[PDB]
Amino acid sequence: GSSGSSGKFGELREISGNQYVNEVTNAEKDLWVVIHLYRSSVPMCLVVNQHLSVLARKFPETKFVKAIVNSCIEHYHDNCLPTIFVYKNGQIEGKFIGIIECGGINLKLEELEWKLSEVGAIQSDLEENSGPSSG
Repeated sequence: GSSGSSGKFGELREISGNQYVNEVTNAEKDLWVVIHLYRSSVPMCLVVNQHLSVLARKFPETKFVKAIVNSCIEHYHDNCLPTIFVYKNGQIEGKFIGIIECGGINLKLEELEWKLSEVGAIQSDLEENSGPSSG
């Protein structure tokens, strides 16, 4: 059966690197943490954040957070951002690397609202599949 997951959050917050883990990694059990790395240099991200702003109040269950790649990763050299990662129980529910992979400079508020859904972070309306991973 079901009980009723009460909302606790309702806004977009920012976390530090060392926190990314203790936060996302060490996140709750039945919680969906969706992080989105943005950079004042990359335009795509800027737009991705806009959706995350309204998507935060729409889905309080899913923990949304943003962090800068300023001395956070090594490998990351170029042609990587935007980058989005979905963590549920300390794993990678869904990752998105590349402007295109993240929808594109022409990404709509609905398009992205689905990506996170198809993964299991949220429940969008956009046409979805029976269940490749979620089930």
